[PDB]
Amino acid sequence: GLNFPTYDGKDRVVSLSEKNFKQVLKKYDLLCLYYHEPVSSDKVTQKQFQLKEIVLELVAQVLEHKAIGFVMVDAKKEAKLAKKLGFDEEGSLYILKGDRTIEFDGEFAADVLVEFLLDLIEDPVEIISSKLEVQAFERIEDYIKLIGFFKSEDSEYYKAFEEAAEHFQPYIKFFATFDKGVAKKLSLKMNEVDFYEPFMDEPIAIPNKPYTEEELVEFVKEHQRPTLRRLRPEEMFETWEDDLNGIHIVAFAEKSDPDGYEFLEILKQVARDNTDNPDLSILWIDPDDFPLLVAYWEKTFKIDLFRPQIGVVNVTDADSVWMEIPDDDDLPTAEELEDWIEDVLSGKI
Amino acid sequence: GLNFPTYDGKDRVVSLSEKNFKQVLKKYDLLCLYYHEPVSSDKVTQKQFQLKEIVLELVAQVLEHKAIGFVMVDAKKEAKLAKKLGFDEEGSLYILKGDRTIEFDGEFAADVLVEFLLDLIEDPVEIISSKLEVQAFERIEDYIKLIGFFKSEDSEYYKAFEEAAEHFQPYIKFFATFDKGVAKKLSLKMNEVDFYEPFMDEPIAIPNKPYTEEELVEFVKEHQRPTLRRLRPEEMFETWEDDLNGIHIVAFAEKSDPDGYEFLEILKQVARDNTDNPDLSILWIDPDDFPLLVAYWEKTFKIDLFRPQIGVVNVTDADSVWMEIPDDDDLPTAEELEDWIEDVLSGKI
Repeated sequence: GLNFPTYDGKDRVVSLSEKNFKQVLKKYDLLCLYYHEPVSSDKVTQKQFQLKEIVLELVAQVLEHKAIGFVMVDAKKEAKLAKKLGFDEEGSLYILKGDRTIEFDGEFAADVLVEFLLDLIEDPVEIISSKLEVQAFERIEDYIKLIGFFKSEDSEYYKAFEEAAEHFQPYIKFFATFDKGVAKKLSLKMNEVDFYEPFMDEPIAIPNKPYTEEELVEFVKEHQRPTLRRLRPEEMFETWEDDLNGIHIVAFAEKSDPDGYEFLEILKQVARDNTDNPDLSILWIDPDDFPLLVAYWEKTFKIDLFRPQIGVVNVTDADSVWMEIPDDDDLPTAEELEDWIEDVLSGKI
Repeated sequence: GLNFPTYDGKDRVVSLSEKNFKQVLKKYDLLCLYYHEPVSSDKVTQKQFQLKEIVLELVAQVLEHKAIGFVMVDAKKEAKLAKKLGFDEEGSLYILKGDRTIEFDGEFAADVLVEFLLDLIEDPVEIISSKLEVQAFERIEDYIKLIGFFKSEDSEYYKAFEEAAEHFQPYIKFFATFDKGVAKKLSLKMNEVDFYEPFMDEPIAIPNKPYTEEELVEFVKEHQRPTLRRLRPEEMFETWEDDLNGIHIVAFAEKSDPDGYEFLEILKQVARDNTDNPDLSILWIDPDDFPLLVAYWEKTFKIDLFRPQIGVVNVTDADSVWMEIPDDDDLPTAEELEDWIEDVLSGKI
């Protein structure tokens, strides 16, 4: 007798090969495929291997929904002999069809991975319309956004918006927009495209005429940064790989808290009151969950966990410094905020 | 070579017995102990057993923090021979010291369980003080709250608040409060105790003089309900066991959405505009995570997942009905809301 929500009976999804993979690829819309070797390793390896097989076939067998061809690229074989098929190394959860195909070197767990399954099989992006969707336009205070007024469901600019969103599954936001109501409320003069800031919700319009792939992918990949960065599931290490510095400049303040709302909105008060402030963008860990990595940061970001924290980590070997003189659990913020941001305070340590 | 955050080297926390358990109990502050049998079962059982050992010793070994004596009550033995020691059956994650000892028949996963570890080792409850903690008083729009103005850190009423909060680890909220600032803002005439609604944030003062254990445990356990109920990790099945009906009256509307904010605040508009409305309290599933059980509700609550849903489940065998005629993905809410709440609309189906 198993448990809940443990797998349904037997591990049935597929570790496979070429012909199957091609028939089923051209049949399917989502293909979650990890490439792996013929694994037979040491003691400490087959444990994470077994947990990998288990989160895999648990999410799979517990799903059996219309979306995924699932599990493994068996080894080296025909991919290698074509070139490597233009792939990565001995491991990656490459997901097919998405854009054409995309990677997965994100983090491994249930809630996150099924979240990925659904919100990625979106097919395509965010259709907004009603007055309550006018509210949806002035709703998201969390992410960086990209709205656009368009002409049809089967439209040229609509298509560009779709395949550019699937090129940017990364994350951020993609509002497909219609009608004179939100047209008059938003006010961008024509059926165009408009970017938007996380908090300090600004319509940063994309400002020419018609716009295409590398142009709006230009606005997105060029200006994905702004002021504070909300860190999430895989988004911490993935914004590490998305161009860092070496100094992990973090604001560590969990939500459901005074320190969360106050830290968040005093740095974001520096954003929304000092619109510019280009001291390079500060990041935001705010531990509600992800406590394993919050334990990793409890020992490696010295000894800190449930406090109003803020500081930097010099990646490896040396140090991981934070807030010190001042501190106070009920922090001095305000102009002290203006300082200790505006260069850890202008003057160094 | 293991992975991240996979366990540190070897599974070292303890499946033990009496003398050890007593020395270490009287030494420790948190004891996370599951009682189990000498397990040697069939094929489908030892899988969830292995995943149980693995989430267990993963959170443990990856923690090694100052809090827990950890893992297993080996079998029947001295507990049984004393009586059963006044325990449950062959299984429960009984956690010692907490109140004196408390259960755990909640859900099993990392983020949730470490969240439990920290927020339960709180030791004691929520000390609020500053003007930013005046903001903390008018901050939580999510939970049901219990503030109280007190006299000292080592105070009588303070103690009652502590051990009553640990009696109610259940959940809700517990604000220990001081000083004339939030005293004048809150205005309850003396150093007393005050309850508070989730949304429609109301100071429902606890209205006599001094108050004790079974009196404020009376206000809490008697009036923990109000209007809409935010469902969470274990809180769905645990508010099933916390007195249900049979009809699982749910509002199914995920956040990051028009349907989330609109459903949430139109039923909560019925709360905040119709202060009373005692049609018995409606619940609130809003799937950001917990997608396994959202899959369980995708097949068992008929066929629904990422929509503006709302309806009931007649527990077992028969049916699980929801919103039908009207529906619309951009819902008719307003007076239609007033109906389809105020008895699935007054008139039955």
